[PDB]
Amino acid sequence: DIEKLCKKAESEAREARSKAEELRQRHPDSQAARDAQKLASQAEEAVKLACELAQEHPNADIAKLCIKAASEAAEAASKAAELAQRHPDSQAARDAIKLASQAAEAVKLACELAQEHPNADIAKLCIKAASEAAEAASKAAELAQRHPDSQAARDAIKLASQAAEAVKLACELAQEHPNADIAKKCIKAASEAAEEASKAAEEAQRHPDSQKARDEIKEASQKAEEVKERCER
Repeated sequence: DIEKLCKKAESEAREARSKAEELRQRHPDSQAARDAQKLASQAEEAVKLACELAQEHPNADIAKLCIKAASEAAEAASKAAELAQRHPDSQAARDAIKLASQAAEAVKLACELAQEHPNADIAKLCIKAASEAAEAASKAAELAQRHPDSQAARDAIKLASQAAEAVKLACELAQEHPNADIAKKCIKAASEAAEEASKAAEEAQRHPDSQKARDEIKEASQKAEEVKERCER
């Protein structure tokens, strides 16, 4: 069962890598192409780490959670790369690539934390937060593909990036203090930020001019900035 999950994750990572390779082949010295290469590398790394964790902890919840997270990260990578293919010389595409990179990094960090502390609830919290960050990245990329030059897409990408950064920081804090209440508070807050990012992106996908989507983006952004402001130590 776990094997097939790892295979699926691997396949998605391969999709991301294929798109990155297409970009690199078409325009080698392009910033977006190189960024996409690095992104594909990070997706592959996340998947590799997840599968390794699966080897270290057979049929453990932590393992399948990590594999699913890595799959989400690879999916986000693929979507960002595709956005880059559909819009060359586009700053939004580069920002989406960077976003997918941040999500990948968050998943990698959550997997490392899980490898260090497999039986800590903070590990599951961090994996969940990382997964939600990846999902938010995917939805922001979807929105950007659906409405390329829209304010909604840009704001969604920015918000998803902020949420990814917040999850990253909370996971670092958790790595420093795995038993600390503050680490749990931070990772839950970052999780909420990512969730709201996803919700807002979903709102804006259907209704790009949704004022509710904009308000949710505001709120989620303020939450992410608060997390990044409070969870440095």
